[PDB]
Amino acid sequence: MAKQDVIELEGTVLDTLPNAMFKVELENGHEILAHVSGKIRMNYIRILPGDKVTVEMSPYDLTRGRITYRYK
Repeated sequence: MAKQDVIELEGTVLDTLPNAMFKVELENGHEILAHVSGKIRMNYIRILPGDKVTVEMSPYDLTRGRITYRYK
């Protein structure tokens, strides 16, 4: 949405990182280090390279994010 608090972006994950980290590339082709939300850590709703995921990130960051939604 249009916000000034959190920027909601999507990206496509290419690589799997250890410790709930993921290497995801934004729609713009930018690299971001992502973190899956606690629900994805606890619940087997795993992210696979090639998946498109919704990353929430701060306007002061845009290089690190956190995923709450995986595209289904």
